[PDB]
Amino acid sequence: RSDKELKFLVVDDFSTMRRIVRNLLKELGFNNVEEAEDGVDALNKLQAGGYGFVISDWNMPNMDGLELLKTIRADGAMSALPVLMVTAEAKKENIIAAAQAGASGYVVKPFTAATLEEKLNKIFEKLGM
Repeated sequence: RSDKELKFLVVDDFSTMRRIVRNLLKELGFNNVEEAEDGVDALNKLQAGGYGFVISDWNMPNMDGLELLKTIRADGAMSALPVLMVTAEAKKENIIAAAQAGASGYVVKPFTAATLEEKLNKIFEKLGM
């Protein structure tokens, strides 16, 4: 469901990929998107409050996507923030891994506005937001 006003934290290590996700969210109606690069940087940012969703890249320096997912899932107050794992390559192994660690959903790169929206809708339904 198109809530339009939800704060998204796009945690993407690659500048080009990071911009693409933001542009997509904007196009979908979600005009509240902030950006981070890696797991650590994301945690700090998310800790300030306001954010109601995390969009993280699997292949991230220092603290990767899957590790970042765990840090959110266990960080008391942050434990309820939905996670969309942006995977470089999607295979059964990492898909199951993502779900097991708290990931609300996952989107493989490159993904479009429609692909992103489909995932968003699904996440919202599960959460009952």
